[PDB]
Amino acid sequence: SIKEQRESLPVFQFRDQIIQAVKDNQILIVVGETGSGKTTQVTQYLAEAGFTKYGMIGCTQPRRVAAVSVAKRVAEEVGCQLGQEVGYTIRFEDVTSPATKIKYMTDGMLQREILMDPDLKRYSVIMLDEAHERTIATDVLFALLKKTVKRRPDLKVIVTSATLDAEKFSEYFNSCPIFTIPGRTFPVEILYSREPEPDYLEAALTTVMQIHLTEPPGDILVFLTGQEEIDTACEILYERMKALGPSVPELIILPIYSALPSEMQSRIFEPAPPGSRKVVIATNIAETSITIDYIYYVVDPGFVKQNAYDPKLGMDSLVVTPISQAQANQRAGRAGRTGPGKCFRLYTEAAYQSEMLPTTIPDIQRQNLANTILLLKAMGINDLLRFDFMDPPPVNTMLTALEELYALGALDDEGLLTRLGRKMADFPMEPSLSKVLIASVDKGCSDEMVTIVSMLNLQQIFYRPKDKQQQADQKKAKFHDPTGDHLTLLNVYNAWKNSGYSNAWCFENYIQARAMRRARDVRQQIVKIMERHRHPIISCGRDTDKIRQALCAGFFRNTARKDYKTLTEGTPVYLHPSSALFGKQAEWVLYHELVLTTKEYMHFTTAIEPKWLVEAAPTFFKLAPT
RNA sequence: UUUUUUUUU
Repeated sequence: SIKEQRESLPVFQFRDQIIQAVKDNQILIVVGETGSGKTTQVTQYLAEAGFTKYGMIGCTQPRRVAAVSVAKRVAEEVGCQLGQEVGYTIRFEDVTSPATKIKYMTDGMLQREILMDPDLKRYSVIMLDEAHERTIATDVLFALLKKTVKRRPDLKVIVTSATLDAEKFSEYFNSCPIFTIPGRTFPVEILYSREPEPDYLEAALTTVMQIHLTEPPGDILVFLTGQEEIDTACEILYERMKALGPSVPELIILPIYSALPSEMQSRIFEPAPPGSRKVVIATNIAETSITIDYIYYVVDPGFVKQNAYDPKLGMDSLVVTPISQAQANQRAGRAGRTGPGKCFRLYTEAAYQSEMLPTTIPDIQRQNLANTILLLKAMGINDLLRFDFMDPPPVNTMLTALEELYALGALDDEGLLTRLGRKMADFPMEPSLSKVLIASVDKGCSDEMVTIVSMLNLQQIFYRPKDKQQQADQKKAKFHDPTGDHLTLLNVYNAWKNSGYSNAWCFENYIQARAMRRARDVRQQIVKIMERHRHPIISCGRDTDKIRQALCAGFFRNTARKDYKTLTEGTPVYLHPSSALFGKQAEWVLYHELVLTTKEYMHFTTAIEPKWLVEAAPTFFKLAPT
């Protein structure tokens, strides 16, 4: 029964050996294959081996869903109630009790816990799971746990790794042993394209057609790059199927991407009807976050939309670029979850061998780092450039982050953390947003600022479906403030609140309920943090300008003037068509982010008055006679 | 001027 499942897993074969390996070495690298089941077993093995006696067993996961899934299964396998001996902790949800002995958590959570307790006294063993994904939190934890083990001999650390990176991990973690566990995974025949494919979208559509018409049963999973590309692919495929007479077997074409509402996301999981073949046209969300059952075919175009930060210009760049080998292999493996399968790679073998990096560049080496830098300074680490990162971030990215924190008053001239800086690090957001919150206290608009900040944290607020695009834009424009997007975000939350937090209201007005529910969770958390720091939450009422004054305290660098050209570097930047300021004239502008997609676009742009810049940032804005 | 992959406190 329950025991039978634990024994079937291969990891049971090395159960005694794992426990001894953990006893023998303080830091152990574990290479776990897909079918190993190390996530739900190693945790227990140590708990049954008596490791639970003086500390807790913590295991990180890079995803919230993964943390709750595995905690549910390990609770069921241990036969206790979730929250008792086996619990989980993620943001807004601490499902643990004084009886908790095994604790699954998000890496983020443990990172934030190490700040208040750098020795992590409550834990006897820490396991870093799915570390091959190389989130910023995981990378930070590598360094911090390495330092912590020297202080704490009793602490035991386990770091899961990919096969290629296992040796690299070992040398970094004091040349400690590597434990490899075999995993049961069904074979996937990988077919490369004979010649390079000029158009990856067309090739993917052609390949879907081929498979459906000429291959044995089984649903297809296609990896594309964005929402517009996927919706265009769905429309095109449907029309090609119709072109053929109704004699040809039904092809159910379903998109999947995070912006897609949870109902429509749910329709992908549903089993296909009799004598029908499903194709799921997906982003990289299907690679790890979404696991779809009964996929036997994968079409691999070979591209992903990748974020890369340019600190010189203070701008993210989203570029469709070739995936990595690791990423390509992950994709292939999705055909092999339910049973044996095939993967059609639309690139030549040479291109896998020579045009694709063996590993995706880690997040820490291509994102803004202000948030990370502030946290590390808060923990009292100072020469961050020399800090023991496994893969060190670009030097310019670290210097700009440091300059940013200096400019906001988080750091003094000597580089050390200020009282403001310490306060700001207790808030979970980029430092520029925490600056604005604390500035809003003095400016008497804290109540509005909190909700606004909360909205900024969220992703995909306004739903814009393909067929009903115009209708969405109309409903969105009812909320537009004359000043632009920040106050528009305020309106959306207030109107949601005033409708009694209705999911119906959201659907009607083409607004993602998932986003609004998260905003309320974020808001409640922020309000608690404000109270702890004795910062009062004050409403500005009608005087909304006070919000705009507060925004300049944090976002003075992100400012532009119409011809728009950036105030600092003079670089041209453009209002995004979604903006409430789009068709409108406004001479002086403030924006939340500068992202380069097909054009350099300001995101969440708001109109400002230059007075507010010299008021809020006196040192950085000089007043001169013309 | 015409619309952003994934994910974390």
